[PDB]
Amino acid sequence: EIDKPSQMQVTDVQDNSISVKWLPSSSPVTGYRVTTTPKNGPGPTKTKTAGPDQTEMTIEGLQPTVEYVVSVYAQNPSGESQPLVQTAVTNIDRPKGLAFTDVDVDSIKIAWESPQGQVSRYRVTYSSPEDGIHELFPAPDGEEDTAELQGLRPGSEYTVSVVALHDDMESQPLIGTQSTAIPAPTDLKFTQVTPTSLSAQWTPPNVQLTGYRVRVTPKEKTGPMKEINLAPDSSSVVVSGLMVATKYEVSVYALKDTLTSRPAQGVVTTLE
Repeated sequence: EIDKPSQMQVTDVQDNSISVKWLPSSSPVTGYRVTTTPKNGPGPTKTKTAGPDQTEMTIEGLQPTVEYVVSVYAQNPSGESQPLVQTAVTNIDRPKGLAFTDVDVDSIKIAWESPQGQVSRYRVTYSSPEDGIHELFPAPDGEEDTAELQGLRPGSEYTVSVVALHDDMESQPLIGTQSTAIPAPTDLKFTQVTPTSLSAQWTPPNVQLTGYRVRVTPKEKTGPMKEINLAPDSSSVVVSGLMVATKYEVSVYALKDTLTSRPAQGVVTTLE
């Protein structure tokens, strides 16, 4: 007989390694042989050897969400003791590669890479300073790479976190930030036109903007074009110095820092 190691403790778990510690045996030993095997039939077995005074061991190179059984053996040149057994399940690995597609004024479609570990459901949460925290339902199952966030507030920097769930465990979140689109100004109405000037007004969008960009360009004819930069609180414009009897196109762009809304467009002809 060789007195077995006693009271095995698991000090750390993660998606590819298990850390265990044990109490030294009573018999004088040359070392300890630790082994890791999946609790089911198949799989790969990892075997490491600890020193005679080593009571801890980390086993790397494992697979995520696998029920491993760790056996410790007290060793001599003559033989081996009986194994102290202790089971442990590896954690689920982190999803990576968050992609943002079809970013609209109201919707953001996200895509990611499925982790190698078997995932039951996902938990997609998204948030922004303007509309708080939301959790998506129904939670995407493990056999899905896509997710569509709907009903978002325009002109908002949204943060999206995706975490994989398997039974009791949670992965590390994969986080990615993405801003929604700014809607175009509405109800572009021309108020007064002259042979050399026009006046237009609009209903401003429901976003805190940094300014506007209005560009006036002739249609069906070649000539000068004008572009004015306006304050964010503006809702109308007067463009002067235009040509006589001239079909002009007026585009109103809403600007919030680095993002540009679609143009609120309208066509009008100057006076003959």
